[PDB]
Amino acid sequence: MAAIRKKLVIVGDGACGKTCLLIVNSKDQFPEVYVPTVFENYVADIEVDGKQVELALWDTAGDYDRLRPLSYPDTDVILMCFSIDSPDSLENIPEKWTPEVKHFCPNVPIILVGNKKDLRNDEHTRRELAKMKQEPVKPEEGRDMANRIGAFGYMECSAKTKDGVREVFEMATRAALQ
Ligand SMILES: Nc1nc2c(ncn2[C@@H]2O[C@H](COP(=O)(O)OP(=O)(O)O)[C@@H](O)[C@H]2O)c(=O)[nH]1
Ligand SMILES: [Mg+2]
Repeated sequence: MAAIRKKLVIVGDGACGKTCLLIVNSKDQFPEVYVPTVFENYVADIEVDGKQVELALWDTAGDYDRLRPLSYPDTDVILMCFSIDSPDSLENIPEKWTPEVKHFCPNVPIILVGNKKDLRNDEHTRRELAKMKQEPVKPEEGRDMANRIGAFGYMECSAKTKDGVREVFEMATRAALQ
């Protein structure tokens, strides 16, 4: 056994699924009834490529705007997260969110998460994004937006479906052990 202890702060706009990522990964079941603003005070255990890490998993909001700065220190990994149904949200990833880390977090890893993977091959999205014609975010459009900013790694995922969720945390593990 070991005891590697690593902070992870999840940053981003509203409606990416921050807290549905933070919860679901904990409990392994989507909050279908009610979800808070923020869900904090959580540790994941991840036994990955040999090493066992205690990956502490924090969060942020905006509703608590003046709390983003209080949560940045000691970060061993940032989860900057966007939502594929709000490509307007990848538009903030370069203005704000990256402009904030390199103030409250000089260096520090970033792993780009692209949530709401489900609202991509949907009707009501292709019917609404496409009503402002905004074709839901494609993979290589993100993947390479993550290269620009610095993301040692790229991820997308769903928390309704739960496919990816562990890798969005496991890839971070390695990211805090790199
Ligand atoms: N379709 C879909 N909706 C999601 C998913 N994850 C979260 N949501 C929606 O996002 C809502 C709230 O987003 P939340 O997790 O609070 O975002 P935050 O403000 O960024 O922390 C949930 O109540 C769901 O309606 C997902 O994987 N797929
Ligand atoms: Mg929430």
